[PDB]
Amino acid sequence: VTADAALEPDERAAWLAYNDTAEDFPGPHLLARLDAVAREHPDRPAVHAVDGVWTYRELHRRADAVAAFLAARGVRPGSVVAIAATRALAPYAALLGVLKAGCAYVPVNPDDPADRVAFVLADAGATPLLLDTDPASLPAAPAPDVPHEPDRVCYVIYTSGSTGRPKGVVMAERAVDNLTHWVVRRHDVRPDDRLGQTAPLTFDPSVQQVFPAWATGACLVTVPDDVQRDPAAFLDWLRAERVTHLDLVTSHWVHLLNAAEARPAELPDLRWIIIGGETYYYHQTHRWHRVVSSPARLNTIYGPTEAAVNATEHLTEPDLDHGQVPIGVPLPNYRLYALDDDGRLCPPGITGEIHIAGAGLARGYRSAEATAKAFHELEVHSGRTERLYRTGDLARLVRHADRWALEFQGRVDSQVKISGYRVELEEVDAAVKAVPGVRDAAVVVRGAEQLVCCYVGDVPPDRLRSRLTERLPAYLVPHLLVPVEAL
Ligand SMILES: Nc1ncnc2c1ncn2[C@@H]1O[C@H](COP(=O)(O)O)[C@@H](O)[C@H]1O
Ligand SMILES: [Mg+2]
Repeated sequence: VTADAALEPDERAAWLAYNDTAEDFPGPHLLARLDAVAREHPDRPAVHAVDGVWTYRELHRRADAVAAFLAARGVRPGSVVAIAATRALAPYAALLGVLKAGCAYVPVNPDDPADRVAFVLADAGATPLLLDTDPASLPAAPAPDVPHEPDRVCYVIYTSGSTGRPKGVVMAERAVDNLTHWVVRRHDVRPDDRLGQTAPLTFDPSVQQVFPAWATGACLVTVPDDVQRDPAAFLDWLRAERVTHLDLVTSHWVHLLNAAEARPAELPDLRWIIIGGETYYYHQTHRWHRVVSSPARLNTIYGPTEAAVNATEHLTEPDLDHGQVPIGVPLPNYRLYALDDDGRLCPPGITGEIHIAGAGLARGYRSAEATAKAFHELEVHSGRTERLYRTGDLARLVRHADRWALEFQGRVDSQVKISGYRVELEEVDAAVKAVPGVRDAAVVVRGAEQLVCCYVGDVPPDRLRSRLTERLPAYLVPHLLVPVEAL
């Protein structure tokens, strides 16, 4: 009956040890800890963005004005509110103000195609009030009296899902609080620290940097767009800004490694890089530690948006120089299982599909159908019935050093990543062919870091590029638009 029924006692025992991850965290709930920091450290720098730096006192005052504005416009607790994801100060007042109002934020890239923004607002049930007026200039006010309700939704974040089928992941407070406690404790986040935010607010590694900063008194430092596409400049910016903690996707880190090998870097203030997204190898991380002079350690993480940013972690050993880096052990209060096509727990060493349980799970998606397809219930061990999120990722349980660890093995479908962004190449196919004048087109992955398109048409590449930005997010516009006589 159970999922582990066919396993031998040793195989069962390995999974039981792997998922022995309960941990109790103290203090009040997440927003109360944010307010406590603001009360105790009003003068500390809370956010450093392209147009200046706000103290905790000022960030919370601006957020209070957002919350009062929302209430005055009939936005009651439990609503969803879009925020414009930029690299300036305003989005931070917006997102904090939304939470202070008892609401959840949905981050929107104001440069994204209008059609896609429209879907997000509709699917998220979100008001655009804060997209249409500067949140940072709203009339000053005290924060409205919002009662505490447990496990309020905090954000809805969209992932590409399938073509024509964006998925809005609904994340509630207990998951975000658990994640925040983990970031702070695992990486020793302290009030003097400076947490860089590489990901835009539309991608969930930003959550991992923003809330641990504000829950400790540290400074959130947004990484400017003009340094991200220049890896050499990014390395010098990390030095100049004295950054202590940094989020990176694997493919972006590979560009940094290449820049570091071209000009080795000293980063004495950097202590943690929380890195993940794609498989990488000890021959790469060994190269990194040779050319980056820094105490910085690489914490490899894995996990879908549907399970609160990360689900597993592995501290990368700098001395190892070959083999695949494992994705590691579950975060506190997470449990993960490798299941075969029938739903039985795989023995150690056998590749199965990852199913995730525990404190990090999303409420679900905004859409009921997507929720019913991915979230289910299963008795994995005798007496343990789990709510599970089905990931579509493949992995196997292995011995690494003297403990069990998951090792990533790929996916069950054709989803791939380009410069660290999920892509269905068919979606890019359909966009280019939809441009009037384009007769046919084929989009190919070049690297990891390059999307190359060959197209038959009477339209010059510069003009096709202009048409595609109106239709695709910028990161899905192919890097090379090559006109060909025939494919
Ligand atoms: N450390 C990793 N190694 C390999 N694949 C990963 C890793 N982290 C995330 N992924 C993949 O990227 C998907 C989305 O996760 P994320 O990029 O963290 O939002 C996952 O479902 C996996 O397919
Ligand atoms: Mg993740």
